[PDB]
Order: sequence, then structure tokens, then C-alpha cells
Amino acid sequence: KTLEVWIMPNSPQPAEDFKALVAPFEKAHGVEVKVTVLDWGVAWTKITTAATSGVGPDLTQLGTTWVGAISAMGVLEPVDDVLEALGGEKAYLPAVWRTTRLEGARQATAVPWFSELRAFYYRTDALKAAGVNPAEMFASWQGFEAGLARLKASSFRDPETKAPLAPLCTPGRTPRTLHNAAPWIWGAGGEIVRQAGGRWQSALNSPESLEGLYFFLSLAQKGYVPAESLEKNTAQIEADFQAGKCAVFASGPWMIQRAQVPEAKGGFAERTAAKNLGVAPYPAGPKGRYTFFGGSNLALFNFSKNKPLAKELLKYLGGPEAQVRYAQMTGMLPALRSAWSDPSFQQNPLLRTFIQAAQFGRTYPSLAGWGGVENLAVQHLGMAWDLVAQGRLTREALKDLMDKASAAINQALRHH
Ligand SMILES: O=S([O-])[O-]
Ligand SMILES: O=S([O-])[O-]
Ligand SMILES: [Cl-]
Ligand SMILES: [Cl-]
Ligand SMILES: [Cl-]
Ligand SMILES: [Cl-]
Repeated sequence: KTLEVWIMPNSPQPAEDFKALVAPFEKAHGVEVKVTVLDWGVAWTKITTAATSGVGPDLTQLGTTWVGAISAMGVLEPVDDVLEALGGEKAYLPAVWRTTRLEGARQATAVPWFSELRAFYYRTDALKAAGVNPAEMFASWQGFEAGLARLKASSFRDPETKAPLAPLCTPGRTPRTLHNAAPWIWGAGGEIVRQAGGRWQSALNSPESLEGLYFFLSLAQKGYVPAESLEKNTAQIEADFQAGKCAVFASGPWMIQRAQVPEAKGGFAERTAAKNLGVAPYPAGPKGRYTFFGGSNLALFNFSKNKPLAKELLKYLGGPEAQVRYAQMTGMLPALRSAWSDPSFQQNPLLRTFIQAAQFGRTYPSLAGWGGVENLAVQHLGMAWDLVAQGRLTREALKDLMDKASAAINQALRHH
């Protein structure tokens, strides 16, 4: 009677890392845990097929934004008991607690596993050369844009590339998520959706959502993001920062680990970027400072024949030791807030800065139809990036694109 867990590729050797993570559990319970790794490309279909058919694992990883949809299909075992065992609501950042259930539900259907959050990496050497104070640049929108202007004008050249750096790298081609836009929307006082007028509705066409989205998108149109960045994807921009092409770029905590180890093990300790690496939280907008939170949770299918032992494994994976260990393996932040005290975070100044950024964490409402909302939002955000690529984004053009986004989202939110 052996547990079956489904995971996605969260670490360099996903199945073996997971098996090393649960070795102490296996010993204590006299059990083997079986793991299957699902590519992110097919994980959603595999998990919805398990949901509809009843053919699946005991435990599955879920992206945080998936919890509403799978919970609303009726297939997840309540895990309030597990979360209470881990410390209950105060054991988590509120944005992370929000991901434990369908929005508005009283019963928890998912256990927080690990957190993606995003902050700005910068080249300490580039900002020093351009006369930019990092505290000022990453404090506010005005500091941020003034910084990028100084970096655009800087005579500084990367030691290894012998070329100027792009002030900001951000991808403009084929956006799959709102995660790079959301902090700007939120900082302006906006949101992606809201409860207004008795309904969930798009808030992308609100003046405040448009202010934040225009502020961000216009940086690229002012020459702070080179056309070559605009043209690209998400591991390219990490490769670009590593390769000394970008002064500033947003990423998660995994780049810190990578900066600390040589090319041998898949790091960039050798590159000028590793030796001149800073991190700062997103700047405050006019209506607040917000950090995007994502990541993954664990869930138990209620058709499992080993729910008792599966709940023990959720307690283990969700708990302090496994939280610290799996954060190291994945390069993510623990979902269990107590684990942030661990020396592995507190002895690394760049990881302490991520924990500073964590205090401002926010995430999307846990809606059953969240995926439809985000798919329509990203499609229209990509239309906006396309106007940037032509230098044709105006405030009126962005407003028109988000009014079309909002009609489509509102229609999708009226259907289940
Ligand atoms: O329903 S609203 O998009 O007119
Ligand atoms: O616009 S109707 O399809 O909800
Ligand atoms: Cl939140
Ligand atoms: Cl974006
Ligand atoms: Cl939102
Ligand atoms: Cl304009």
C-alpha cells in the first residue's frame, strides 16, 4: 500500500531530490513513497484528467493559482487538520494562506509547499558607475525611472562583454503570466479582478490599473528595455543577466544559489554579474508596495485509498525540516513562514532581502475560473507589448486593449 505523489520539475533532479527529501519520512513510517514527475507543459491536463476520472496519485503538486479550479471540481480532501498541525493561519504569510482554498471557502484543500516571489536583481558595479544609489532607485516609481535614465546614459561597459548594459531586461514576447505586470498594477492602487457591484469583474481597465500598467510598459518604449529584450522569453533573460547584458532584471531567489556556484554545477560564480550582485524589493507605487507571490501547494485527492498516511506526508512536507531542505533544493522561499529564520536564509544578505520583499507579498484571488481570467489578461497584455515593439503604445491604446480584456474576462466570469 504505497503512496503515489505527482510533482513538477521544481529542482535540478526532480524525482531524486524529492526522494532524498522524503527519506526521513520513509524511514519513520516503514514505507516507500513513489514519485512521478509531470512536465509543466502537460501537468494541468494530467491533473484535471485524474480529477474527472478518479485515476491518479494520492498527493499532487498544484500551482497556487490552480487550487480554486481543482477544489471547485469536488475532488480534494479537506486539510484543515494538517494546516492546524502546522500552526494554522498565523504560520503563513496572508498571501500564502489565501492559496489554501477556493476563494471564500471555509475548508482548506491545499497545503502550502513553497513560494515563488519576485524582486529586482541589479549589477552593483553598473549602478555605482552610473551614480545611482540602490536604496533610492528601488524605493519608489520616481527613483526607479530616474535610475534607469542614469543607467541608459552611463559610459559603463561590462568587463567581459566590453559592451554597455541594458538598463532593464523584461520579456515582451508571448507573456504567459501576469507576474511581471501585477506589482505595477497593485502599486498604482489597481488589481486584475475585484469584487465590485455584486460580482467578480476585471479591474484591468480601472484608471489605477491602467496607470500602473502604462508606467511599466512605457519604460520599454522610452529605451530602458532594448528591442532585443522585448523580442524574448524568460530563461533567455536570466541567461542575458548572467552574460552581462542587463543592469536590472526581476527574478526569484533561485538566481542567488546559481551565482554562488561555478559553471561546473550549472552556476555563474565566474561571471562579473555573480561578483557584483544586488537584490532589492519592487519599488513602492503611489498606493503601496507589493511583491508577487506564486509557487506550488500539495493536495490530497479524496478518491485516495491512503488518506491517513497521505495526510502524515503533507504534515511532513509542510513542516520545518522539509521546508528548509526543499527551499534549498528548489531555490524558492519556504511556504512555512517559521522556516525563514533558518541560517540558510538569515546568513545570506540577498536571501534576507527576499524575506524583506516577502513582507509585501500579494497574490491573485483564488477563483475557480482564475486560469481563464489570466489567459485572457495575458493575451491582451501581449497585444500591449506588441504596440510597444512598434513604439505605438499610448494611454488610449492601452485603455482600449484593457476594455476588450475586461469584456472578455467579465463574460468568462459569468460562465462556469
Ligand atoms: O459585462 S461588462 O463587460 O459589460
Ligand atoms: O456575455 S454573456 O455571454 O455572459
Ligand atoms: Cl493576497
Ligand atoms: Cl509583462
Ligand atoms: Cl488581483
Ligand atoms: Cl499617451
